[PDB]
Amino acid sequence: NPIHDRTSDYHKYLKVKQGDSDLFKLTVSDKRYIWYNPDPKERDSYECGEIVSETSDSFTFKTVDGQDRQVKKDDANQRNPIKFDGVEDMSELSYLNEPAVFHNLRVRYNQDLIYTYSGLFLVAVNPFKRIPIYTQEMVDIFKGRRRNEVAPHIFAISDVAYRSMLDDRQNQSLLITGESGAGKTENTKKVIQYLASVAGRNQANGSGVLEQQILQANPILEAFGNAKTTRNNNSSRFGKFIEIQFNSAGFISGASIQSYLLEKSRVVFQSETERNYHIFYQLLAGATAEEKKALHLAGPESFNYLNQSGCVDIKGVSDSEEFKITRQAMDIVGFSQEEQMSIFKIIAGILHLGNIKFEKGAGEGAVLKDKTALNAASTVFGVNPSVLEKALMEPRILAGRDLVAQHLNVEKSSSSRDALVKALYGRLFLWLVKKINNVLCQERKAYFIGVLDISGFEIFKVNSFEQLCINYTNEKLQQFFNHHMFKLEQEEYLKEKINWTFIDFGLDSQATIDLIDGRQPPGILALLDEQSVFPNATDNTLITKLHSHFSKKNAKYEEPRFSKTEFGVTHYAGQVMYEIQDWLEKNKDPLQQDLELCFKDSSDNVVTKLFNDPNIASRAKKGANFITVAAQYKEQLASLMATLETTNPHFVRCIIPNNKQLPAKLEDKVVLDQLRCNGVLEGIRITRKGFPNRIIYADFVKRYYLLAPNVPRDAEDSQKATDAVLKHLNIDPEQYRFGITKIFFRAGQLARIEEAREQRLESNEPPMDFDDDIPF
Ligand SMILES: Oc1c(Cl)cc(Cl)cc1-c1[nH]c(Cl)c(Cl)c1Cl
Ligand SMILES: [Mg+2]
Repeated sequence: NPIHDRTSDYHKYLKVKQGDSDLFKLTVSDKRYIWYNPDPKERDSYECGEIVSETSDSFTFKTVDGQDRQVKKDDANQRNPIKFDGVEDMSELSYLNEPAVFHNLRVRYNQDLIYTYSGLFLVAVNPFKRIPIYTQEMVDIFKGRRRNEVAPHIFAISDVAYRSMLDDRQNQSLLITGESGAGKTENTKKVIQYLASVAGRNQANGSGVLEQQILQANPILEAFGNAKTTRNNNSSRFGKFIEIQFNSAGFISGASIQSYLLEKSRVVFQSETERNYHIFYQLLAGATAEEKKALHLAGPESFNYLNQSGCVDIKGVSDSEEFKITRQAMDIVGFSQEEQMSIFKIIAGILHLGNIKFEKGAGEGAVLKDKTALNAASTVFGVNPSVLEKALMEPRILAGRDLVAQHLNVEKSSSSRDALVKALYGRLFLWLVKKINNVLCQERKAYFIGVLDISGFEIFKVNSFEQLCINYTNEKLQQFFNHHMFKLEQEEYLKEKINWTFIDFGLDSQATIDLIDGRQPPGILALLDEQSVFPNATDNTLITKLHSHFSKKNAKYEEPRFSKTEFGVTHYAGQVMYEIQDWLEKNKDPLQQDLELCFKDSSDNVVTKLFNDPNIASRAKKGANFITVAAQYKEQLASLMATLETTNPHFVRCIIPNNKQLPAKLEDKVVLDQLRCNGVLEGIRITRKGFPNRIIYADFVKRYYLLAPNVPRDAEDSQKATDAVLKHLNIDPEQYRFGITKIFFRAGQLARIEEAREQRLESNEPPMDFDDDIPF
């Protein structure tokens, strides 16, 4: 058995190595230690010290330098006996404090053990290197097992969610949190792989094609939705909720993807060191010379949208190679050969639109002297060059019921051109998801397991509207964890009259959430929207109004003294300064009508569908104004959060080791901040101090059959039939508790103590067969 075979890859890559005789001598020692700060200023840098003596209220130890210090037993972060070092579930630690938790993760990390349980949820520290722990062999390991039977792994928590989906007939969800680069996407891929395995149909015609397409749906989304940012080479620039559908029996019947917040502005601009979306680079370097000449494509350096960051390649990634994988993925999912060609003739078109150079004419209006880029764009898009030109520089609008042609200056024509580009890309991205959904969505499933893979918390030198929406979302997800771990848990105990004194874990980011999406009084997004439909509003009137409402009034808001165009929001993961530039236009997300008219007449099927299809080219309208981006998003997110509330949540906390994307470099300061703001320790405390399991009094006749005074499934008094199979083995009485309608178990009695009554190999058929047929 791989599990019990100390030579298996499983025991080599998922278990803690056997300590040697020298480590044993240290393990059996009587000496005690404490975690302390050598430099009181650097509170996250710890060293180990031996406790040499104690008072009734203090400990005295010895600093690595031989120095001696005294601390109060209450302010002491004691070090757990080393037999705990590497423990797979930290809720089992004797001492639960920051240095102790970080240490255990470190010990496991140093051995390439990136997974560790922290009570009910899983913690994943990004290794930044490959570890052979995701093979089909590994999958077949964890298929069918108890979480406490196998080692910590993303597969394990995946199986658990899967078993719970069946045993309870309830929909589940895998919520994977983490700042940018932490490992959310990578783990998301494993959840799907595992589920498409243990639940897929026998790999065959359709029987193994559905789950094959499900897996190929993501490589597509990645080429168009991911890009290199300063924090992650493969950063997801869009959020994703993936539903894995199962039939009544329990088999995969399909899936659907719901995307959120594509960072459209990236197509036309990238900070020094960033890249545009991967797809642009894969095309230029992976297309045939004929395709290259058919789309008038050159090198990345010959396009404004690709030669501004100073970076066109990623260390260890062959864009030419990835292009093959994307195409190959499009084939499998079901994209026609024409569609694909269209898909690249919009991508190629976008690059050309970027090269259009507008210039100041004789007046203030713009003019296009060199039309090489313009004609090339029109060419591949299949639209009239003359019409697009006029639409770009001279769009028509209404003025008091009068059609008057505009003549935009250089700056404005440039923006309109960018506006067109972003609309094309965003719509194209939406189309792909739609196309992909139709292929995977073809069955009325009953249960589903939702996998959430959002853009993680991020901070850059310059943070704009996009970052606010991203961080607001991560703030909601964190509060979703706070809710289901501390609030809902304690309201249960409350109504359950189990005798619990309320605990305040100090984890609540509702103030910050309100400050952003509040309506009454109005939060940032509200004020933003208000300004967006104000005729005379400007980025200046917006920042001023925001300061007016929150400066020195909201505790999570800050009007900086060093700038007049930024405001700081204090998030769970830290304070972020936001630059207000362009927020109004970004919120309104305008696009000249002429531009759309121009493209509605494209000779290309994909292009026309992006401009004629209501569910893609249309915008929900609020009265005389279109719905803003802030409002649309808030709406979308609230919906998602509404869906998760109807599922049984399984949490996975991804942790980034450092900020350099380097392996074997676990920085304590970087890791502890995350452990604190994620509420990892409070989540462990709530489990050790509480009662997770809670069966109803009625259905309490489940695994409890005659293991006491004879009492089968039946009893006519429930409160009574309950303390009945328990007292036999005289289980500790304050190791559980009785509630108004349920029975709670501390630190999991069902597993800790109940190991004889259940999980036995005796008590079913051996306690009753001694005199089977032979009695005289
Ligand atoms: O990107 C857009 C711009 Cl600029 C304007 C309008 Cl009126 C609609 C969109 C739009 N609609 C839909 Cl539906 C998607 Cl998806 C996108 Cl993107
Ligand atoms: Mg990601």
